Order: sequence, then structure tokens, then C-alpha cells
Amino acid sequence: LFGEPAEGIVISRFGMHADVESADGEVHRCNIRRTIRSLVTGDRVVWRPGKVKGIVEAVHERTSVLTRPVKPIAANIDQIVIVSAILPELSLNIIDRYLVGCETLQVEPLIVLNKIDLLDDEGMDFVNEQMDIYRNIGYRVLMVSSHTQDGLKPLEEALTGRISIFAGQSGVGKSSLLNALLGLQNEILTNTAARLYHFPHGGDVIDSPGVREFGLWHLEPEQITQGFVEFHDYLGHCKYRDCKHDADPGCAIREAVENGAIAETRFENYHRILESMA
Ligand SMILES: Nc1nc2c(ncn2[C@@H]2O[C@H](COP(=O)(O)OP(=O)(O)O)[C@H](O)[C@H]2O)c(=O)[nH]1
Ligand SMILES: [Mg+2]
Ligand SMILES: [Zn+2]
Repeated sequence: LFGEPAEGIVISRFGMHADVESADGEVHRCNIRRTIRSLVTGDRVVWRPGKVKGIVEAVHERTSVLTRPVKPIAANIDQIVIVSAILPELSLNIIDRYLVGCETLQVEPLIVLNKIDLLDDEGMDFVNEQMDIYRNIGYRVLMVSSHTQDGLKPLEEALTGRISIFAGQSGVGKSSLLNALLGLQNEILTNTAARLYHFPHGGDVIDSPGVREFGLWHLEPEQITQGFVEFHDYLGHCKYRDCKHDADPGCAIREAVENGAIAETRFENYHRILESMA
């Protein structure tokens, strides 16, 4: 016999159980109704307290769902923070692949360039010019340094009121940034393991090895194309209705690249991504 229903969010999925944070902040380890087809960290739930192990009664519809190449690992992500760094490698192709992933999942991306402390004036100007590629197509870019904490404040402001994950290649400083931001004292990131944490100034983050390894699954060409937001306005304006936007005569996208309206690396990476699929 249980009590009154209440809202909650899944902090972590214990395989057979789940730790649900109630709308009042208290965490309760709960069982899961057999009728629940799937429950993952980030799910918004209707639960009831036991009269101390409560029970999950239902799961609200997910605004988004993160999956592994097609099983859900996390739910209700609002923003994926794409983290890069000068070292070990600043890859525009990696960033572009992630952005395609964001557009496909329909979650807003946040491009973070970490380790700016490793650059001098000339280094800074170069990196900023690179990031302008992204600023110019509407994405917000943040220059930061975990070690110096520079730019960390605007990052917190961009994290508040949202549920994020930190995606990026190894060594860019994900664990470093998260530790600096979370200020954990009695927990440690795993440096079904996905767990959500609360940032001091608002907003949450779901983390674990798999989440950070957020990869791009098999996508159809059209999905890749939609994955480049600056392409949208040119679609339907190519000479051929079925223009593949490669060497096709009169391609509006390619010409835009040749005029400077679209960045060359974006077009180039668009094709590289297209190729690595099928
Ligand atoms: N110079 C510099 N080094 C950084 C910065 N942040 C992280 N590092 C170094 O980058 C390496 C990888 O950090 P890590 O958090 O493990 O990257 P991760 O694999 O994405 O979690 C070293 O462990 C960190 O000391 C930074 O802001 N500036
Ligand atoms: Mg603070
Ligand atoms: Zn075209």
C-alpha cells in the first residue's frame, strides 16, 4: 500500500529499481511497475511513497531520448554541450558530426572550446575565427578554460534551466569542466550508469561514460543534410530537384560554398559524414 502520487525525475536507474527525486527534492529508491516498458535517467515520473521504498507508477512522455547504436540510456535532454580543445585535437569534423546528431535528436547544441589558456594572442584570433563559422550559423560558442575558470560563468548561465550532457572526444576536459562546475564533495563522476546531477546555479546534467560517448548512429542522407542548418534555405533551389549537392550541376549549396556564404569545411565535412554512412 502506497501514499499520494507525486511528480519526480529519475536520478538513476538501479537495473531493477530507480532513485527518484521528488518535486520537493527528496530522493526515494522505488520499485517499478511491471507495466512500465522502459525507465531511464532523466525520465519524468509519477511515483508514490511507501507506507521507505516507493514505486514508480507511470512515465511522462519524453521530450527527447538518447540512445545507443536503439536502446534508451537517458531521457529529456534539452541541451548537449559539445566540448572541444586545442589539444589533443581541434576537429571541426567532430564538431560537425555532433551538430548533425543534435539537429536529428532535435536538441539544442552548445559548442564549448576548452583550454583557451593554451593559446596566445595569435592562437586566440585563429581559434575565434574558426568558431565564427559556428557563431555565424546561429550556434552559441563559449571560450573557456577549466584550469583558470575563465569563461565559466557564461557557461553556467547557459546550463541553467536545462538538462544537459557533455559530449566530446576524450581528453578535451569533460570531467575537468564538470568537476569545476558541480563542486562534488561526496560523489564522483564515473570517471545504466547514467546519473543526473544539479548545478549550483540551476539546470541539471546527466553523466556517465556512455552518455559522453554519445555517438552518431546510422543516418539517411536527408538526415545528414538537415543536419547542416545553414543548408535549409538553399534546399529546393538547386537546378535538379534530386540534386545530391556534390558535383551536381547548378547546386545552390555548392555555389554558396564557392561564394563564401557557407564555410568550406562545413561542406567538406558534410560530404565526409555522408560517406562514412553508406
Ligand atoms: N591547459 C589546460 N588543460 C586542461 C584544461 N582542462 C582540462 N585539462 C587537461 O586535459 C586533460 C584531460 O582532462 P579530462 O577531464 O580527463 O578530459 P576528458 O577525457 O574529456 O574527461 C588533463 O587530464 C587535464 O589536466 C584546461 O582548461 N586547460
Ligand atoms: Mg558560483
Ligand atoms: Zn544541391
